[PDB]
Amino acid sequence: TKALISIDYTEDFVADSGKLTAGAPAQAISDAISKVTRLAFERGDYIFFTIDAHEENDCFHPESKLFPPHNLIGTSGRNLYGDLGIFYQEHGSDSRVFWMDKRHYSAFSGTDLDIRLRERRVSTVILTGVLTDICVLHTAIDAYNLGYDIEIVKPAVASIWPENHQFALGHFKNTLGAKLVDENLNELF
Amino acid sequence: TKALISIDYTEDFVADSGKLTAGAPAQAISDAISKVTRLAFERGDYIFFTIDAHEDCFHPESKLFPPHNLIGTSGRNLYGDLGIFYQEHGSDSRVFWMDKRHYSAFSGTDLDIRLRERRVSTVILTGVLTDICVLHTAIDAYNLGYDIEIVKPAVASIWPENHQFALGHFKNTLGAKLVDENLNELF
Amino acid sequence: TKALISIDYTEDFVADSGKLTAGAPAQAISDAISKVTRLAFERGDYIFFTIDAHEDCFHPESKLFPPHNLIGTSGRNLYGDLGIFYQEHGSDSRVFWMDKRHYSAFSGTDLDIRLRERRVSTVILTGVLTDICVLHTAIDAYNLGYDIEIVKPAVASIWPENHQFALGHFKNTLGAKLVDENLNELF
Amino acid sequence: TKALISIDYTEDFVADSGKLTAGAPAQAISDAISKVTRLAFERGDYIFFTIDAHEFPPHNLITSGRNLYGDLGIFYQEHGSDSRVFWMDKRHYSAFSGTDLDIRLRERRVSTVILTGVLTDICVLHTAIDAYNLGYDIEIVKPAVASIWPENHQFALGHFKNTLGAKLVDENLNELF
Ligand SMILES: [Zn+2]
Ligand SMILES: [Zn+2]
Ligand SMILES: [Zn+2]
Ligand SMILES: [Zn+2]
Repeated sequence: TKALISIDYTEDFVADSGKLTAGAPAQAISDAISKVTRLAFERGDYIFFTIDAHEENDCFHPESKLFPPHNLIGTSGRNLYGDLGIFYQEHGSDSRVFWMDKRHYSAFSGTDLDIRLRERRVSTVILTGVLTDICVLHTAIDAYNLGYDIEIVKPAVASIWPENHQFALGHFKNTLGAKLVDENLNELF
Repeated sequence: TKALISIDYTEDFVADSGKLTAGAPAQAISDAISKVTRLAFERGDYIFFTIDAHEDCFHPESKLFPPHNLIGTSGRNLYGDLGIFYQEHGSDSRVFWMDKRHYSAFSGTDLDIRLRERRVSTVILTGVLTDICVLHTAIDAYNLGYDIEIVKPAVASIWPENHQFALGHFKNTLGAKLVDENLNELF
Repeated sequence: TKALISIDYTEDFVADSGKLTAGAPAQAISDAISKVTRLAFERGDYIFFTIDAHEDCFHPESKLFPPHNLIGTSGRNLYGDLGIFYQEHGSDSRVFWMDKRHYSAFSGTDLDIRLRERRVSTVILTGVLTDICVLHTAIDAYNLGYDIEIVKPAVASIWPENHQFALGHFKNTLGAKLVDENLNELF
Repeated sequence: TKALISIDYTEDFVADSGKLTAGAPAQAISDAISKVTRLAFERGDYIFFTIDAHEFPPHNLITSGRNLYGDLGIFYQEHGSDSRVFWMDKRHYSAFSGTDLDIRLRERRVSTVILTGVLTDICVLHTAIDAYNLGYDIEIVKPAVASIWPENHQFALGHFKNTLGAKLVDENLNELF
């Protein structure tokens, strides 16, 4: 079957007061991302929450010299934003729903995502979350190299910069040969 | 720099009433494994506890082995003075706890990433079982280009003949260095 | 449809005048290995010849083994009817030749990618040596989530003790299916 | 030490008459790409030519579309057989995917890769992202990378610097500010 990957939709990346917030454009996808996730779950798909995980003063982390402290373990910054957070409280204990700490941008890097997907004979990944040109993009490239078919939920990905969101969407379609879908998981043309 | 990998030295694998215990041969290495780990830590080495983690019906081990090392259960606790060591130094930045689901410590973990961050060129392997989790970890380290040290008195298997195969494989095929509890090369 | 992996069955590993010969036990599987390969090809399976290739100061085997399987030599040619099979059907789209530098057929190759392109879920392993290149390949396949079949009469080791450790490992640890030269499960 | 990666700078990618041609902007980096590659080689760096191999319209078939463009082809004629110079066939955009690039770099204990070639937002980007995930320091030779569209070239350069923490350098391997 299929797997939906929910990438970094947390307080720190989304909320107005978030430590490394993408701001309004990330907040704007809240309805669509929660909708498509509940739909995927209802359709029997596996759901993988792949969430940035930082410790305070990790001098070996490549991001430590680029970005201010964010998504710290045990803080409110790692909480899922909007109805997605309600969904996790309701269905997080379900065997088809996973929470996965990550340290790189890509959901595959240093995680057991690929292993879990192959156990389940998953051939298609559906990507949602933030940021379109960073974590979503890295995850998409890693999925491409690992031979997965790729679906991108257009109204359920967001970037801080609209120009970067556009580059990423074009890259998904023209380079990765991915399928762009809406919040109802129907193909867009 | 160097990293010591502590593989699956839990109650469920070592203790008498353990759900998938290796028994006496595993218990026999308790003194040596805690000594070598405390020494590695004192030498400024990074310490990685890589521990079997179970919940799931898609696991390959479900059709082979009985339930063991379940998340949250006391079966996942570290055996002997090694458990005491983790209580003391677990909070230190050089010591890590790492859940794994395959035999190899590298498979589906961020072990390689963490080692590369620290520019580690040599891994020091300890734990159980010599011919399973230790062997799988050693082969993955070999393919990832790490130099390998095996602490002979701090690895154990259920079957002595399998322990012997594994030791010979490490030396002759992987070009690993066999060392003692004092981290001195064995000849 | 499945994939058969043919590991290192060359002159230098097998032939009496080979640079690193396994001797009689490797020569003994010559009939079974070419029969099972032809059977796999006939039923539509993909065939992957994964062959050791030496040219290099930074190679890990340089300090452990004498020069063998050198590029452009007769030593890299497939032994027996297996060499005849590649002469006949090497140009077929389902038959592949890939050079490897580690023991495992997966390490630094595009084997996983090629298998995933074809939606292969099961690999069938043949060749030499059972406790080295075959074992490393099997462990990599296991970690990559493949079902594994081992053709018992078409794998060989230098020592019978090592051959038996490896077979046991495949069956008891990896959950692999042991099959005969007709690709039927052995009991 | 360091390794320079030379990505897909062939006739099909660069030349006027080649398939899937990038045209003028790709031709424009010819002087810089050969200059920086020679400098890296003279410094003792390892040189990896990672070249797409085929068997999008048909391009880079295993044919004349795989010869290295310009003075870089002359460099390879002079030093291609040196133990520090490699020719690597690839089937994905990334130079790491399905190759032994990571293995060869680890054997030599390389900590830093220097990326050159085409296209900045495709093969170069995919290679850089893989290098990041494999824990390498990254250098991008700005005047020795190119793409078809300037906006794509600028996105990729911004991504390297701001997201991956790459060092942007010039043709003399000096950091740019
Ligand atoms: Zn972060
Ligand atoms: Zn287990
Ligand atoms: Zn060899
Ligand atoms: Zn191409």
